[PDB]
Amino acid sequence: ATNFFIQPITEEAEAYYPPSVITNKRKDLGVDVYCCSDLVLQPGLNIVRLHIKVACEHMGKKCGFKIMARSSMCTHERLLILANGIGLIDPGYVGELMLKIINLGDTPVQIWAKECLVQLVAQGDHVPDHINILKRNQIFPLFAPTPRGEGRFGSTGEAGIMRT
Amino acid sequence: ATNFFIQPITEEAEAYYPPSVITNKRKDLGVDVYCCSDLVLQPGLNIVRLHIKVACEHMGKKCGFKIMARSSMCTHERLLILANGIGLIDPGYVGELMLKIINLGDTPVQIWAKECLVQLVAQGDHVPDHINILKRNQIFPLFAP
Amino acid sequence: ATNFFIQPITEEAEAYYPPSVITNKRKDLGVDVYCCSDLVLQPGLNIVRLHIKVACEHMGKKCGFKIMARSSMCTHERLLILANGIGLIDPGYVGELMLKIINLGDTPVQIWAKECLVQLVAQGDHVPDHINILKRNQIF
Ligand SMILES: O=c1ccn([C@H]2C[C@H](O)[C@@H](COP(=O)(O)NP(=O)(O)OP(=O)(O)O)O2)c(=O)[nH]1
Ligand SMILES: O=c1ccn([C@H]2C[C@H](O)[C@@H](COP(=O)(O)NP(=O)(O)OP(=O)(O)O)O2)c(=O)[nH]1
Ligand SMILES: O=c1ccn([C@H]2C[C@H](O)[C@@H](COP(=O)(O)NP(=O)(O)OP(=O)(O)O)O2)c(=O)[nH]1
Ligand SMILES: [Mg+2]
Ligand SMILES: [Mg+2]
Ligand SMILES: [Mg+2]
Repeated sequence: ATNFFIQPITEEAEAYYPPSVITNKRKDLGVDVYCCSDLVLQPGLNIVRLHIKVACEHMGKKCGFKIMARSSMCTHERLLILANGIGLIDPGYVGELMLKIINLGDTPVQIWAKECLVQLVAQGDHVPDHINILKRNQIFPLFAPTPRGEGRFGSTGEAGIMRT
Repeated sequence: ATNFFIQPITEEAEAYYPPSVITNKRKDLGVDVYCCSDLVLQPGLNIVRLHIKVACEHMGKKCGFKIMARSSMCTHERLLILANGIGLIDPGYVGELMLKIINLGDTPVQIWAKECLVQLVAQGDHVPDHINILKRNQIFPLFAP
Repeated sequence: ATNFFIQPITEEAEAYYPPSVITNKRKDLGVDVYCCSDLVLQPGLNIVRLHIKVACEHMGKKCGFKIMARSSMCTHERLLILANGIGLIDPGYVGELMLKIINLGDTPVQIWAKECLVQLVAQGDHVPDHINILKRNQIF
C-alpha cells in the first residue's frame, strides 16, 4: 500500500485542503498540489512555499518522494522550470514543502492560488492508493522529529553532511 | 519482465519504427525514441510530437514510465532542455507522446528526423527486457481508452 | 541492501575520497559527490568532470543510478541547472561520471572543489545503506 499524508499549515492551505481521504481510482502516478496563494514569479529564481507538510509511506514504512513539474506548468506565456529538475524529498524531512521555480522570461508572471504547478511521486514511482488530507491542528506520528527535521536547501552543508 | 510497446501512428513514424522485437542485451535503462520529422526549434518553448503511442508493462501489469533527456540533447550549438525536467506518463495514458522542449539560445536550431533527443524509462526504473515495435495498422487492446 | 561504490580516478579525487564506509543513518535518498576542482562556469553550457567511477548494487546485483541537482545547487548568486534534468547511468557504464551544467546568468560563477552540487540516487530510488569509498583505481 502506498499512501500520501498532506497537512495544510496556513489559512490559505485550508481553502484547498479540507479534511478528507482521496482515492486514486485513475491510478495516476502524481499527486497535484495547489499554490494556495496567488504568486508573482520574477524573472530568475523564486522560492515558493506550498503551505503543506507531506509524508509518504510504502508497505507500512515512511518513505521519500519526488516533486515533478506538471507538463502544464510551462506555457509560451509562462517559461517556468523547477530549478532542481525534480525535488528529492528525503524520508526524514518533516518541514514545509518548498519549490525553486525559475522564470526564464523577461517579464514577471502571475499564478492563481487554485493552480497546481507540481505533483508528488512516491519513492520508486509506486501508484498512490490514498491521499490523506489531515486536519491542520492534529499531531501525526509520521511528522515526529527526525535527524533531518525541517532541514532543506543545503542544511547538510557544502560537503553534503554525507561528505564523501 | 519489463516490456515496452511502441506503435507508430503516422507515416513519419513508420520510417523509424519497422515492426520488430528489440532485446536490450546491454541492460540499458533508457529506450531512445526518434524525432521522426526534421524540426526548427525557436528560442523559448517548442511543442514536439513523437508520432508514437507507448505502453510499459512490469510483471504482467500495465505501468507508467518517464521521459528523460539523453545527455547528448544539450550541446553548445543547441541549448535544449525538457521544460518539465522529466515527463511523467501515467499508466492510463494511451495517446501520442509529446515533448515540451525549451531552446535557451537566441537563435533557432535544426533537429533531424533520425535524432533521438529523449529516452523512455519504466516506472521504478526497471531495465526493459524487450521493446515491441507494433504494426501501425492495428487497434491493440493495450491502447484502449 | 543498497550500497554505492565510489572509486577516485584522479589525485584530486583521492584528496576528497579517503578509503572508508559511510552509513546513511539519516536515510537520505541521495549520495552527495564533490566537484574535486575549483571551476569557473561560463554563461551557457559547462562540461564538469566528477573525477570518479561509481557502482550501485541492489540485493547483491549491480544496478544503474541517477544524478540529480542538490536543492542548494541553484541560488540567486548561481543560476545553475543540470542540462539533462537528471543523468541516467546505465548499469553497464564503467567510465567517469560527467555533468552538463547550464549557467542561466549573464555572469561567470565560481564553484569550489569541496562543494557537492549533485547527488547520486539508486535505480528505483532505494535508500543507500552504505557508501563504500574505494582506493584509487580499485575494481568493484
Ligand atoms: O524541491 C525541493 C527539494 C528539496 N526539498 C527539501 C526536502 C529535502 O529532504 C531537503 C533536502 O533536499 P536535497 O538533499 O535534495 N538538497 P540539499 O542536499 O542541498 O539540502 P540538504 O543539505 O539539507 O540535504 O530539502 C524541498 O522542500 N523541495
Ligand atoms: O512530457 C510529457 C508529459 C506528459 N505527457 C502526457 C502523458 C501524461 O499521462 C499526460 C499528463 O501529464 P502531466 O500530469 O505532467 N500534465 P497535466 O497534469 O498538466 O495534464 P493532465 O491533467 O492531463 O494530467 O500527458 C506527455 O505526453 N509528455
Ligand atoms: O549526466 C550524465 C548522464 C549520463 N552519463 C553517462 C552514463 C550513461 O550510461 C552514459 C549514457 O548517457 P545517455 O544515454 O543519457 N546519453 P546518450 O544516449 O546521448 O549517449 P550514449 O549513446 O553513449 O548512451 O553517459 C553521465 O556521465 N552523466
Ligand atoms: Mg497530471
Ligand atoms: Mg543512451
Ligand atoms: Mg541533501
